[PDB]
Amino acid sequence: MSHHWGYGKHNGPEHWHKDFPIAKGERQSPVDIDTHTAKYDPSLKPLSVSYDQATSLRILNNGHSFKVNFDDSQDKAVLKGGPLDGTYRLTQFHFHWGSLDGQGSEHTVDKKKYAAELHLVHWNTKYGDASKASQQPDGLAVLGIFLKVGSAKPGLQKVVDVLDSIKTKGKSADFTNFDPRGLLPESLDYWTYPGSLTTPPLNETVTWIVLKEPISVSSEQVLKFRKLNFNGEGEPEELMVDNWRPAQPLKNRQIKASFK
Ligand SMILES: NS(=O)(=O)c1ccc(CN(Cc2cccc(OCC(=O)O)c2)S(=O)(=O)c2cccnc2)cc1
Ligand SMILES: NS(=O)(=O)c1ccc(CN(Cc2cccc(OCC(=O)O)c2)S(=O)(=O)c2cccnc2)cc1
Ligand SMILES: [Zn+2]
Repeated sequence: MSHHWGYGKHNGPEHWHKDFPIAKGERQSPVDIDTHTAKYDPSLKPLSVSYDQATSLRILNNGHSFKVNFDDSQDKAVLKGGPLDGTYRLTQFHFHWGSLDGQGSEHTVDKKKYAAELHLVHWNTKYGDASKASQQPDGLAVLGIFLKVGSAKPGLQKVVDVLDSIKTKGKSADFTNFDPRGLLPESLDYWTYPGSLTTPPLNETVTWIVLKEPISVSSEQVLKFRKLNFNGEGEPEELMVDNWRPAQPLKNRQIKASFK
């Protein structure tokens, strides 16, 4: 009720704890991934990203990011294996990005920030709906993918080309027949750890799976992200940039690697 959090000096991550006290919890995300500390875990099962029957629906500017939602009324696009027990259904993806190419990711790798980070958000079907799942310690799984600026990502272009139609907060557009497989890198090598949502309400209910291999996107593609607005239509223009939470304390957690 009456959410006024954001990313600016006056409502940004340093303020969130006053309305969402779990912001100072033991299981917060994102984190810095120390690649030297992370240990290879031979017990991790193979990771299964099964998106061939994904049904995208709409794309929306929610004033924080832009989000593509999926039909998750049946097992159509699911994530299994790796650190996960059972089946997690894809519900939405969104991005976090920066004002400059050297910042924008939420996770960091040996303190390196990437230009942006893609989050593919899934819920554990044992809890029946995403609302219930969002409140369970093993309820959600987010697949995080770094974006670096270099060559264009062809599977991103359809996203880039619709953003002019959802410039301001509250705008949505049809976004059917989008294949999220076009957003993945070649390798599914990953790091995993238990964490949280990276925006309010910051629930500590996420298994994070962060792919090691970034995707390359073009400077032109990420420039289009930076033309979005945080504000609504006929409010003063504030560019939607730097919509990322910085790294939070690791506390008593181990980051596991799927690879040697
Ligand atoms: N959840 S939280 O703990 O992080 C939290 C909750 C409330 C606030 C307070 N703000 C009041 C306000 C009142 C009317 C509209 C608002 O939003 C506008 C906008 O989106 O910019 C914000 S504020 O300091 O006036 C403000 C205005 C504009 C930009 N940053 C901050 C700060 C932090
Ligand atoms: N950056 S991140 O990847 O860590 C991330 C991912 C997802 C979210 C959104 N929440 C969780 C959620 C994930 C999917 C579906 C959900 O619907 C049920 C619900 O209302 O909880 C919930 S949420 O704040 O609970 C929410 C969702 C939709 C509308 N309003 C609230 C925030 C941050
Ligand atoms: Zn996110």
